[PDB]
Amino acid sequence: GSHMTYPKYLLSPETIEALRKPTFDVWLWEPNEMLSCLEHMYHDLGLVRDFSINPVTLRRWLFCVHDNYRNNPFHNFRHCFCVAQMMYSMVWLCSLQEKFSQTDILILMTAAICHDLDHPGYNNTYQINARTELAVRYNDISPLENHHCAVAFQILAEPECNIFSNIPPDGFKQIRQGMITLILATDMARHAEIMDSFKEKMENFDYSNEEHMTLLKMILIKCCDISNEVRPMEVAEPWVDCLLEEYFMQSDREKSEGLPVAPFMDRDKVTKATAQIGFIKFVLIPMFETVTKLFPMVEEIMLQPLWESRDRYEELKRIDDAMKELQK
Ligand SMILES: C[C@@H]1CN(Cc2ncccn2)C[C@H]1c1nc2c(cnn2C2CCOCC2)c(=O)[nH]1
Ligand SMILES: [Mg+2]
Ligand SMILES: [Zn+2]
Repeated sequence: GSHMTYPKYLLSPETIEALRKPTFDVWLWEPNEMLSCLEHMYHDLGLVRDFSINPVTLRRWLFCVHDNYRNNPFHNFRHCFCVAQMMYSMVWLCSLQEKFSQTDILILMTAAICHDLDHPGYNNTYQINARTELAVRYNDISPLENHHCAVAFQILAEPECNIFSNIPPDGFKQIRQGMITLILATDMARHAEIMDSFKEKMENFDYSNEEHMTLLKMILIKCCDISNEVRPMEVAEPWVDCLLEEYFMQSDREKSEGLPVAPFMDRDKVTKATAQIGFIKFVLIPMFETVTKLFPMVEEIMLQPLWESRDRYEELKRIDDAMKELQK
């Protein structure tokens, strides 16, 4: 809708606007356009202003982060973009700038971007069972999440990537601690533990209680991380196949190496529909239900697409099961 054509990395006013909503089609963009989107978020949220981030350093940092993501079917730079874009959408939807400080927004955004750095495409169960260098280094304690974290701080230690260079040491330590808590909280083995702790605080929630806010930030990063099904069907659906592509690579390797295989990774046991029905019903919907108690606007924007998705996979399951029965 402009008088002349601008290159892809110069985001159109329409893209800038659409970027604020969970309906944003994450598939339409090349890495350079996604990098421009992430950069806009830091300026738009007032993070460049409030933390005196050098605008060039922000770009170098984002480019370095992009480079440290692997070309995996799921755990890649586009996934990193989803999580950060969903976080950014949640800041607007939930009016997080009213409830959280700029330091908290910075932690939420930086942890969302860094949460899966250098992911190898094989989960913690593979690392542990195969006794990999990562499992040995981290003593079987969230090896991947600990690594994503370490890589995040290794990038920030490079002077041309240090977006925190103008932040006083006390501020840096505060951001570092918060980011470590958030990235480590993305380990799904801790889901029930984190959900229970949050629900316990939800009995009488306090926005001025640091412990309550830490748990809310952990729940927010967890929400964003597994949020694909909140997105429109056309955007959400291709992500399941990407994850299954990664899971099948792992189970094949586990079979070959004589290691235990998880049923949800077994090509003959798992179906996209049955895997998604369960995940939506027992992981996604209950998690977003607890958030809705604090942010009532999350029901219409995030629970409604989850209900629609659950109902569509139930339809797909009826057809898929009948189809798979003819195949034998
Ligand atoms: C098709 C996936 C099979 N999995 C079954 C399952 N059941 C119980 C426990 C674990 N998995 C649930 C499915 C699933 N996993 C997701 C999604 C998003 N992130 N993850 C994951 C969350 C974990 O970290 C990697 C991405 C999703 O939409 N579906
Ligand atoms: Mg992860
Ligand atoms: Zn992730």
